[PDB]
Amino acid sequence: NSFSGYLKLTDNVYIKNADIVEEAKKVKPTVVVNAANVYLKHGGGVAGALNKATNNAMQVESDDYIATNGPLKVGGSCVLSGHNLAKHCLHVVGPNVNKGEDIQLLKSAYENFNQHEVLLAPLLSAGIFGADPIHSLRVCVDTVRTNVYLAVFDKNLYDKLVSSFL
Ligand SMILES: O=C(O)C1=C(c2ccc3cccnc3c2)CCC1
Repeated sequence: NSFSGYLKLTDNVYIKNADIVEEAKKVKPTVVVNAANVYLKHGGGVAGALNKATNNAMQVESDDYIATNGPLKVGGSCVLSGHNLAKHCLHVVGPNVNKGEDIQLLKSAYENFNQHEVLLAPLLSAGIFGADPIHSLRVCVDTVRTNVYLAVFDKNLYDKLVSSFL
């Protein structure tokens, strides 16, 4: 199957009201982005959902990556297997502004997307990371230069983002 049902916001940013796990299972994209933390502990939010859909195979692989490589930096990324969801999973760490991490690092986090021509992704630093999701979409539009297909689960949030960008 291929991406379908997206609204084009800019030349390269698309958005859909969808569960990213279901999108990944339908499309099997080359790259799905995870909203990760520095130790790749996929406990909740989008990370918990993607790891559960791999039946914990992502967590076991992530623990081995950390033991061998050490933690990521805030604003950084690594490429690991996508298992049943994608060819690859790009684990990206946005700042957790509720813990005083600098919002400037949200631009650095989105810069990692430019290494891939096409990605399925969530908004970074939204949810438990504490950033305003509309601000995160603005940074995505201002920073990502490759084609990104954004999945937003919550309908109320999705409608607010589309109203702000149209
Ligand atoms: O897209 C959303 O509505 C947002 C979040 C979320 C959280 C958990 C999810 C689990 C499965 C699939 N999608 C998810 C999405 C947290 C911030 C905004």
